[PDB]
Amino acid sequence: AITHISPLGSMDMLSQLEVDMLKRTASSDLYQLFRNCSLAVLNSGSLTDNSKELLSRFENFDINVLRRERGVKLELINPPEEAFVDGRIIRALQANLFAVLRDILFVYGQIHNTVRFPNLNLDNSVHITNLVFSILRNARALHVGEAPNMVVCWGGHSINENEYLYARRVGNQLGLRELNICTGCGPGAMEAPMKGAAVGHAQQRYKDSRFIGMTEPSIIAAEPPNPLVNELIIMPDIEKRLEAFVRIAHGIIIFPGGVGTAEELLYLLGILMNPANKDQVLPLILTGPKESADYFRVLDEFVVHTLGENARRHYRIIIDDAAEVARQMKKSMPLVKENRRDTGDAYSFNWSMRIAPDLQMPFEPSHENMANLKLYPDQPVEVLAADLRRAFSGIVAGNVKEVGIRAIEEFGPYKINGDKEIMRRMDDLLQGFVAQHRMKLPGSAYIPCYEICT
Amino acid sequence: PALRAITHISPLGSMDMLSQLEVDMLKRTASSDLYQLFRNCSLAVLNSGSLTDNSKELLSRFENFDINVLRRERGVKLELINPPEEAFVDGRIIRALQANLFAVLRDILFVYGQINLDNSVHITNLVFSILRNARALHVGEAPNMVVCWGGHSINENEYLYARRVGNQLGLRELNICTGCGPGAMEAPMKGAAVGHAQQRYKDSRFIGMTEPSIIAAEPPNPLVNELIIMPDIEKRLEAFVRIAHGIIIFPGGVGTAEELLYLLGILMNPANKDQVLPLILTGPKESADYFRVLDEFVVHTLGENARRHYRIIIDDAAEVARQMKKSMPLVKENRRDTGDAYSFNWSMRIAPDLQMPFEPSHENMANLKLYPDQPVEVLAADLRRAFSGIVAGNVKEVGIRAIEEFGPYKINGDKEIMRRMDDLLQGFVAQHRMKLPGSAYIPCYEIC
Amino acid sequence: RAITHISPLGSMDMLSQLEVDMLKRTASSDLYQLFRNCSLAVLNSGSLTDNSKELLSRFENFDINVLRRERGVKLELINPPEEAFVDGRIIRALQANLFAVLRDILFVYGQIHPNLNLDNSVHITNLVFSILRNARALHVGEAPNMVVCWGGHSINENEYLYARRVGNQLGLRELNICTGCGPGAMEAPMKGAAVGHAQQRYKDSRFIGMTEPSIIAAEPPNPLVNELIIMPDIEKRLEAFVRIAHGIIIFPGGVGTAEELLYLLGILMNPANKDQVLPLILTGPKESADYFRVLDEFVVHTLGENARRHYRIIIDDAAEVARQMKKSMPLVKENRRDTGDAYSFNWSMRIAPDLQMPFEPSHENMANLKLYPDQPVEVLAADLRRAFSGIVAGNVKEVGIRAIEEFGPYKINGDKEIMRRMDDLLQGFVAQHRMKLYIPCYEI
Amino acid sequence: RAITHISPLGSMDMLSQLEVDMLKRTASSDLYQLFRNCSLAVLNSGSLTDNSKELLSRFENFDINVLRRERGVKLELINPPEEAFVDGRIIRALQANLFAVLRDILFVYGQIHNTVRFPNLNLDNSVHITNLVFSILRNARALHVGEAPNMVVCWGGHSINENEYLYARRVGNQLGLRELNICTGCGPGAMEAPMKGAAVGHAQQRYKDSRFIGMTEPSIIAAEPPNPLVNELIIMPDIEKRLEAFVRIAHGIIIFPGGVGTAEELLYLLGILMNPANKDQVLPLILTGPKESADYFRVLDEFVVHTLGENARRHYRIIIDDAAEVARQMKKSMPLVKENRRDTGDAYSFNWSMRIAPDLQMPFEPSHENMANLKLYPDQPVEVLAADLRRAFSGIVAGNVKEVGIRAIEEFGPYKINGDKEIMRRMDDLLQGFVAQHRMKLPGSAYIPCYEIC
Ligand SMILES: Nc1nc2c(ncn2[C@@H]2O[C@H](COP(=O)(O)OP(=O)(O)OP(=O)(O)O)[C@@H](OP(=O)(O)OP(=O)(O)O)[C@H]2O)c(=O)[nH]1
Ligand SMILES: Nc1nc2c(ncn2[C@@H]2O[C@H](COP(=O)(O)OP(=O)(O)OP(=O)(O)O)[C@@H](OP(=O)(O)OP(=O)(O)O)[C@H]2O)c(=O)[nH]1
Ligand SMILES: Nc1nc2c(ncn2[C@@H]2O[C@H](COP(=O)(O)OP(=O)(O)OP(=O)(O)O)[C@@H](OP(=O)(O)OP(=O)(O)O)[C@H]2O)c(=O)[nH]1
Ligand SMILES: O=P(O)(O)OC[C@H]1O[C@H](O)[C@H](O)[C@@H]1O
Ligand SMILES: Nc1nc2[nH]cnc2c(=O)[nH]1
Ligand SMILES: Nc1nc2[nH]cnc2c(=O)[nH]1
Ligand SMILES: Nc1nc2[nH]cnc2c(=O)[nH]1
Repeated sequence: AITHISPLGSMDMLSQLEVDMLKRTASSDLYQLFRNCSLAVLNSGSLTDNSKELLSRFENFDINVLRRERGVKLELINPPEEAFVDGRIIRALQANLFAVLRDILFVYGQIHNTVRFPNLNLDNSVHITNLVFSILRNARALHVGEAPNMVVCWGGHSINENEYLYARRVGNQLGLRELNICTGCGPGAMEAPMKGAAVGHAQQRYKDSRFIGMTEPSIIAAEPPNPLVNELIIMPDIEKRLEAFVRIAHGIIIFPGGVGTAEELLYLLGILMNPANKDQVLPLILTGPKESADYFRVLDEFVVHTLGENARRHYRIIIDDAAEVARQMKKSMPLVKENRRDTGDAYSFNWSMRIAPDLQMPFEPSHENMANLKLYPDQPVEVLAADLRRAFSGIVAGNVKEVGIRAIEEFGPYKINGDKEIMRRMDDLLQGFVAQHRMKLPGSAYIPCYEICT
Repeated sequence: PALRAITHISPLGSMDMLSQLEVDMLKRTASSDLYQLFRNCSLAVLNSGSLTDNSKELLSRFENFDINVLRRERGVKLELINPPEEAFVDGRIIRALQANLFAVLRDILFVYGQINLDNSVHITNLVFSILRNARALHVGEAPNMVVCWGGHSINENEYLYARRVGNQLGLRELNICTGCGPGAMEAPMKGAAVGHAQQRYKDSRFIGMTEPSIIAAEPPNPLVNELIIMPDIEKRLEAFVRIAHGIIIFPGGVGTAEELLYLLGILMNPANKDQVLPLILTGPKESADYFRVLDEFVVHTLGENARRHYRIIIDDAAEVARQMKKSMPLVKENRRDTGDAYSFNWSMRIAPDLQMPFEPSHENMANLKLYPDQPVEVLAADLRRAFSGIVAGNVKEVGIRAIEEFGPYKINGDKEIMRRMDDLLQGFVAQHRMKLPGSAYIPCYEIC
Repeated sequence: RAITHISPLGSMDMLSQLEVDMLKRTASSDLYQLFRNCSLAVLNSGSLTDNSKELLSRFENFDINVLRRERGVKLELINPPEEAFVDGRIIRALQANLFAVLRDILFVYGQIHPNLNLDNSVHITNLVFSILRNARALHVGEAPNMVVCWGGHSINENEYLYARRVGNQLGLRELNICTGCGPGAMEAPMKGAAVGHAQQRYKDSRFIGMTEPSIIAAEPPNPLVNELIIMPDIEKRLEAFVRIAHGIIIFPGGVGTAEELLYLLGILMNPANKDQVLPLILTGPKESADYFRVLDEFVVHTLGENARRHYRIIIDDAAEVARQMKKSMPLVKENRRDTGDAYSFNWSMRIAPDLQMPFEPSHENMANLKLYPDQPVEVLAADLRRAFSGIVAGNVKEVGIRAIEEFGPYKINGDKEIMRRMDDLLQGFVAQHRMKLYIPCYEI
Repeated sequence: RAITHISPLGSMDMLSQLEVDMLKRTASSDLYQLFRNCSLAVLNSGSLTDNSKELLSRFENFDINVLRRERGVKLELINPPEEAFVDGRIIRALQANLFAVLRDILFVYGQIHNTVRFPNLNLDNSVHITNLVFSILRNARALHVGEAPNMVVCWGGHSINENEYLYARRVGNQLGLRELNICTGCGPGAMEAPMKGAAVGHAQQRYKDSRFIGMTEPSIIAAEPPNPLVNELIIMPDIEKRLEAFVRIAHGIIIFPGGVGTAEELLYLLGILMNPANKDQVLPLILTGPKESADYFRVLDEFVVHTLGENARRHYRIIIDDAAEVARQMKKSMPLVKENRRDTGDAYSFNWSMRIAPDLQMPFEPSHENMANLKLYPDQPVEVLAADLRRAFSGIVAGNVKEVGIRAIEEFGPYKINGDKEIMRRMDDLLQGFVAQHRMKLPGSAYIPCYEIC
């Protein structure tokens, strides 16, 4: 079974040298990744328990890039049947298919292994930001003149029915207020709010739904985007994905997501508490069903007792009140618009927010690096927030990730230079997630895997 | 003036360019004795989407609701006093409810305010004029409207199946028209919504076609984006059949049986021997018996020739939709061949028997000629009335009062048809199709 | 001989069988000649001939039938003018006007002649609205921007150019144009406004041509009009003009312009309309100064310096004309917001019944007019205009000339000074060569 | 106020911060005079001044600044012509052309010169030129995806009489009545009349997608304001790329009388249409004018037939004084163009498969040694002789009428052309016939032919 797909929504106006480039990249060591992402996209919304095994059902699927005088076509070999309706590919899959071609072959292929974009220095913090903007602009995701209304939703890939219901309700309440949704693109909390918002949009006869799925190559290669997504963007790596979330967001909503939730909040506080960002407007709301109350309590307790009472100027917790979450998002859009007008910033992309270069770069949780963290109350709060994220991420990896356990077994616990008040707060928070089964440790009791010294 | 929740709504989707004489009429009608009907239909619309069971959720909880027509130089506004709170988002009415509110004003107040309705030519002209008034007949649109009939009370198995058919229909960019109620009248619209989104189809038309005795006690489902209320069931049925390019029938009760008999009554009329109107009866695998029974009852009373006009498809949602889509070019060509319009099937002949409004009085119920010696169309017309009266006696204020004053309808006829019809209804009652869950149904008919 | 079939465009595209039956019978009636002549005139739009009568005279073998096809209507054209077709396809502009004739001549005009009382003032106004609504000419929500332009159908190159400049300046400000739809001043503002729209990337050009069955049956609409509306008589056309306008610009138009100005002043000086916002500007090139001065001198002296509350004269300043119009649009929007009125159709303007009715200058009608400075000012104007139709007809129109020669002078009953101003005006127009013949047909 | 700020319209509205910095930098370079003069020519569009060089001198105190904002760019105009403004606001059409000037003068120059450090040594320069031309058109948003062919290119004199002007306008009206769009060199004269008529015809057909493309180059527009009908201004980097762009976006070409340059124009097209690689291409070419041009075209027709062969008439058609027929032929050709692009899989909006010889993308300096290395012999491949005859014409003419040419002829003598005698005779008969039609005017009164066989 072989079918030729023409472009839709992207990759529809290429030069002959660009197509030449695309064909070369498709024949590179990148093919496997390109093929797995394109397979992921074609399996979107195919109901399945385990998605890793679903893709392992189409091992005879392949994809070639076809050259034509006018540009590019896609050749699908043994594609999933469910992606076709009386022989024609379903339009939504077709557009996501060409977003994968765009972001994996055209962008990622000129970045991975060697940077071929002329004069791009990926070690340069301004270049990075301009790249993230170029990717989003290339994806046609930044509209000229559009008044702000994009709400980014973060939260667990794997969540229970209560949480999925509540998140769906928030999205429905955002939908009834004509707000748009951007998420990480996968299942769980990344899907429920879009599903809700789609119902809301229909009720308000709102015809410009933007459901933005912002992912990255390692993830989309194994996880089909959820079926609500109608604007797929694959950023080159997780640091750039996070910067993209921040810069397109007009508001951020965090649902529960395990330990990662606290890492996300610390990243945001590290940005939002930088004195350079004291005049930015970016509403941040943490919200769950009534059963997540103690989950957000320990989190909020850890933030205040390490970063201070001022931390609460920047985030607000709301338990089981979907309508009030959306109501507050909706009310803040006009303030975000004024804030953008105030600095002459763009409505669709927040240029003026300062994201420190360390927040753009990866962090290796080695014993050396773990050691260099200055976890002391006398540090600038935005630096301490940042270092706290690094340390929390390292302690948890040392418990749950095999590359982290490997480091601990080989070299013993991490040596942490920190105030023991701060480090106690951390053990409370870690203990909290273990007790609440939000953190599931291999084996039994919670392992410190760290020690407070030099 | 007591403390009350108040809002003014401007016209949306209709009633936005009125003359001052027209507005004057609206205000007069709105204060006439039609007010209760107008007020109950407006309340039902404002309860679209809530999950409680109707009647007990309607007038009961909103006794303090009222609605006034407001006059302005430019036109009309609606004033809502104590409307249901969930109809509003931060104080502003949800747009789909708003459009439905003004369809109610258009069809209850404006369409009556201007209303020989005994002449078949005038009935059809009236049905056309209402449809056109509602902006429901698109000039140029190629055929793609599918009418779906089915039970208001169905199980999850049946609901999910009809959703699947709906999705398969929306994946083929077909539009849906239903009776606008819950159950099988909602599930295919839910599915088609998902399919239209998957295809980036931007012209979803979800037509909800009801009538005032029904809408007054059954809110429209939340998918309906084009509410139309015809003046009676007869005109509801004629509208359904004039705008359909294909019809799909899911398992239902008497309302769906009334629609089937009505339809066979038109399709077996020799005057329509050359009409193209694909008709598919479908359900999940668990409904194989339902359709066995229903097909036997049709063949017994109307003859094996009835099967020229429908096809039963059990548990195959993709194949139902594929056949519907495959027929749209045949419908277009048939319209071209007979000089007809694409949006409104003028060629179909609907006999007076099936057009003349039927009052479900005990007198008229006892007088139906349900005997095997009538011509096929005639018998179909009379079975249509028999089911129509059972609907009224179950769900309508006129018929419910008629039952609680004179007892159950007595239906007589050929004992062989009567047995078939008695067992069919015991199936509907057994299968929980007569009424929604909560309290055992009490038959308003007595078959002898 | 040469036969083509035309599908509907912009109207009459969604008809009931009863309606199509009706159209076919009406086309078969003694109406058919008017229906045929208006259709022929539409099809001759934008032709390059000097006489409209000699042009429409060479199409003797042209005819038109109403067909039923696909349950709607098609127009059968027999021997139509070839200039109306491109490679066999009718030009869309002409096509839409053609079905506008069908709409307003056969479907409206044919059918008015149920509970409709054409003598009832409120019915008249609701009819005009209905005809406009039916022509899809009243947009919901649309911010005011429609400027009505009045002026002579026959004007010199200098007046045409000026009116084109006013049109350009109006279009550069994104204002739309409604004229009586013929040539001359009814055409130049539209020509100019289209150029200005283009420079502003303005895409929603509305050029409404509002006419009446006797006019268009002999005068092809100009090629700029893109919304043709045929009102049933001159009185309903005048009301239509007033009710859709957001401002009005009057160009030179001979002595008719005096009737025009009196009509509007009869409406604007009516105390009932004291809070109405309707900018009125009179304007022409430098050569029109004397003409507008004598006009202004007649108005102030018969109706008082108060009449100047309701108009402004601007000589040879196109930008300033359009500038004022543009600046008024928000005041009109606010005025409608405040009375709860429609933006597209001014319901609250009071038009006195007598102004919705015709007037035959019979000596008896002439003599019932009360031309006294004692009359209410709104009434004196309505009668002053009526006395103008008569005196001028009884100087230039044969039926009125023969009436003065075969029945006496019109023998009016008016103040001496009122009448004297009238001769001043007519003598002024006669002396300026604006009105070409002066015999005062009155008596006092 | 004497100073006003303009926001982007129609282009230049979604810029990165690195792009804006590069714009500000280019604007401060020795490009500024060129950028300023083009911006001023644009604001003067539609001025009723005879000499458009005198008109651009009365603005000695005009200047323009590129303004940086967080979100993008604005233009700062200093003493702009007041006619470009309505009640203080720039007329939208001038505003869009103003940012087309910024796009093609500053940004396209800047995108040039941001190349790779390791360029592909196997890439023909001709392939780059063609792909660059495409890139410029794509960047101007000038190539629509999926649009059916309907672009007619019109060439002809910038200075023409009443009678020629009205004819070109009727041709335009007839084109528009058939819903064809117009592209010209955007000056006045025959470059304006066809758009004027086309607009009228568009209004009569309720065609609301008018595309009036003016394709120019920075030397022309710096001196000559664009005509007021143009609604898509494109400025190609030089005259050769402007010629290639004309050929590549055209679906048909109409040539009006234009003095003796018209002969150059026709030889350019013949050099392409008669190339053997283009034998299957579909590109209707029509020469047309009023009755009074029949001799002008009969002269051109005889030179082509007698130097390139009667077969040259397989590629153009002459039509005198039938405007409806011209338009009728083009309209009928449009579906043949569509089918031709569909057959090859070429783009509807850009003709990639047409072969344009590399010599035709390169400029020609009419030096004596260059004039001598032209091989004007009939045993030359026809497409090459067409090209060399074209180089020969520009040189001989420039020698007879252009200052720098007449001066070089006086210093180093007459041009020493090696070529067949009959050919040079046919060339002479053309130049004579033009001067004798007064279609060609040479300093003095005696046409003294400035060449000499060898
Ligand atoms: N900051 C910002 N402005 C944007 C954006 N998109 C459009 N705009 C508009 O660009 C205009 C900027 O205002 P200007 O008057 O030209 O100049 P400034 O106010 O000094 O701002 P600036 O120096 O450029 O940063 C406003 O329109 P108006 O002038 O018509 O006033 P309105 O807002 O009512 O629509 C903005 O609405 C955007 O993405 N970011
Ligand atoms: N007078 C008038 N109003 C019109 C017209 N078309 C729409 N409208 C709108 O009708 C709406 C009335 O809504 P309300 O504000 O709730 O009522 P009121 O303002 O008190 O006036 P009303 O009682 O109806 O006479 C206004 O919209 P918004 O409230 O959202 O205000 P906007 O869009 O301007 O921002 C008007 O703008 C029209 O042709 N004439
Ligand atoms: N050559 C060309 N085609 C274009 C262009 N823009 C859109 N198309 C369409 O892209 C599709 C490609 O052709 P295919 O259907 O895939 O069949 P092929 O003959 O094999 O073309 P190919 O070999 O790939 O070049 C066609 O649409 P459909 O498949 O839907 O058929 P339709 O438009 O008729 O409804 C073309 O009409 C263009 O600029 N140039
Ligand atoms: O009587 P039932 O068949 O159970 O359901 C009633 C509805 O069934 C049909 O679709 C009609 O639309 C009815 O409103
Ligand atoms: N990169 C990233 N993906 C997510 N998915 C859900 N939540 C998040 C988040 O906070 N960051
Ligand atoms: N009814 C009417 N028609 C006109 N046509 C041109 N001018 C006018 C005018 O002033 N009134
Ligand atoms: N580049 C270019 N511009 C023109 N303007 C008019 N004619 C021409 C032509 O033949 N080539």
